[PDB]
Amino acid sequence: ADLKAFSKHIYNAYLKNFNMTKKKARSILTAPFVIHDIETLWQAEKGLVWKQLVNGLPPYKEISVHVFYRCQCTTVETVRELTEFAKSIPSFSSLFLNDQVTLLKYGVHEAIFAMLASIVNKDGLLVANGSGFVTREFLRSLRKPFSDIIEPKFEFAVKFNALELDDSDLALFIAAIILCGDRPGLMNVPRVEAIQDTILRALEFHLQANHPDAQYLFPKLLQKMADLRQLVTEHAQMMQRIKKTETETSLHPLLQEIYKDMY
Ligand SMILES: O=C(O)CCCCCOc1ccccc1CN(C(=O)c1ccc(-c2ccoc2)cc1)C1CCCC1
Ligand SMILES: CCCCCCCO[C@@H]1O[C@H](CO)[C@@H](O)[C@H](O)[C@H]1O
Ligand SMILES: CCCCCCCO[C@@H]1O[C@H](CO)[C@@H](O)[C@H](O)[C@H]1O
Repeated sequence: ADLKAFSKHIYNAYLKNFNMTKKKARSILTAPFVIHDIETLWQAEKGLVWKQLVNGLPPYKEISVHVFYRCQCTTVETVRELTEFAKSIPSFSSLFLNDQVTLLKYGVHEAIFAMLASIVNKDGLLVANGSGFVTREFLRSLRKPFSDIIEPKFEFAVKFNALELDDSDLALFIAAIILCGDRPGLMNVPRVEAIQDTILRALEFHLQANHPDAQYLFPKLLQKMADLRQLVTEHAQMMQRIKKTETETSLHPLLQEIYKDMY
């Protein structure tokens, strides 16, 4: 059907399902309590409202692990949102449920690291629904291997933010990431490949209207999708190293299901 109406339905599903949009994020980043060390982190854990109460975080262990647990909490919450967003797409919900799980399994991290740029600048990122701002420099200061899993996302993010997508672009781009026919173990590859093609056509149609003067932005974005696959590969490898060497660190079982059969 019409790609304009298609794009608009995806945009609405996005606004309906993501509490933090790039619009809101940039309105904040241009105030949040700044977290740049242990003291301000401690002040934040007492004065800021977090979706997940510390309380129920895995019992405390140390500062680098505590930050990791907050990262893991926000990841799982974003997987939740991405799942409802995908289900809010009729062609996704028409797939058999096992293919829906396959697509989410192998796509959510690519999508999540794409959306992360919306809440990032070169100096840190928003946390706790925009009420906090954690400094990139602080996160660099965590002990390995926790610092190493973080900085690569910043690098991708700052480059990705140079393309100046808005939320209406992102909605289509994230949909293209999820509805990807290359994922291992997909049952109905032709059906998923055909949905992906419609989304990609819609995306190019959208960028022509929304970004009339930006040449090469569509192929640029196709390359970011390739880049995101490599970012997630390396991320999954780092998470396997943490599972092996940080045996006291608690790993959410949903995320371990995601990494189970990755290499
Ligand atoms: O994938 C897993 O197994 C979970 C393991 C991810 C570990 C690496 O997480 C990050 C790496 C780079 C940038 C951002 C994140 C995490 N992150 C965050 O939103 C985030 C970052 C920091 C804090 C925080 C609070 C107090 O002090 C620090 C809270 C939340 C987003 C990445 C995408 C989905 C959420
Ligand atoms: C409408 C759903 C009806 C039941 C579908 C049964 C699906 O089987 C399982 O799907 C999973 C992917 O999600 C794979 O990980 C498993 O290897 C596979 O055995
Ligand atoms: C919540 C949406 C995202 C969920 C991603 C988690 C995927 O885990 C997979 O669930 C399948 C069905 O149980 C199993 O067959 C696989 O072994 C397991 O790898």
